[PDB]
Amino acid sequence: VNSFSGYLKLTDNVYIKNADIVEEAKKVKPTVVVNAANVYLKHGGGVAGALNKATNNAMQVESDDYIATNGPLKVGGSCVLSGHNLAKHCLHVVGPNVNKGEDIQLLKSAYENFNQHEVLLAPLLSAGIFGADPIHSLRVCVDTVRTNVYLAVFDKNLYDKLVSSFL
Ligand SMILES: OC[C@H](CC(F)(F)F)Nc1ncnc2[nH]ccc12
Ligand SMILES: [Cl-]
Repeated sequence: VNSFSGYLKLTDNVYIKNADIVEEAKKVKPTVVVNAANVYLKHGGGVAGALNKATNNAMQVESDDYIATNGPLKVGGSCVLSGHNLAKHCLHVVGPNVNKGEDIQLLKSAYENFNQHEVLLAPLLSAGIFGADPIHSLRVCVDTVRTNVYLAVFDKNLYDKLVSSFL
C-alpha cells in the first residue's frame, strides 16, 4: 500500500491520472519523481522547467555541478539526483526529442531506467515538447516498465484520450 490516490489502473503495475506532476510530488513526496530531462540537465521548459521552478532553482544548481563533473547524459540514459522539496530522489531520464531528430527507438531504453526503482511518479517520456506521440509513449511504458509507475498527465484532453484509446 502507498499514498498515491485517484489513479486509474491500466495493468498490474502501471497507473495513470490527470494531474500536475509538480502538485502531485508536493503532496505525495514520493521516493522517486522522474524528470523529463535533456542530456545537459538544462531544465528550461516542459516538466523539467516546472519541477525546477518548484525547487526555487536548486535542481538546476545541483544539475550544473553534476554536468561539470560528469559531462552530458546519453539519450536513453538517466542519473539519480536529489528530489529537493518534491521527493527523496529525482530520476532524470532523457527520452528522445523528436523535435531534435532523435531516434524514437531510444524511448524503450529510456523507460528501462524506471526498472531500477520499485515505485515512481513520472510523466510520459518524450511527450509534450519532446514531440513524440503520447499514446505511443504510454504503450512503450506499459510494455517496458515492470516496477510500479504512477503516471501524471497534465492535459485532460490527452488524459481522456489516453484512457479511451488504451488497449
Ligand atoms: O509528456 C510530457 C507531458 C505532456 C502533457 F502535458 F501533455 F501531459 N507534460 C507534463 N506532464 C505532467 N506534468 C507536467 N507538469 C508540467 C508539464 C507536464
Ligand atoms: Cl511538456
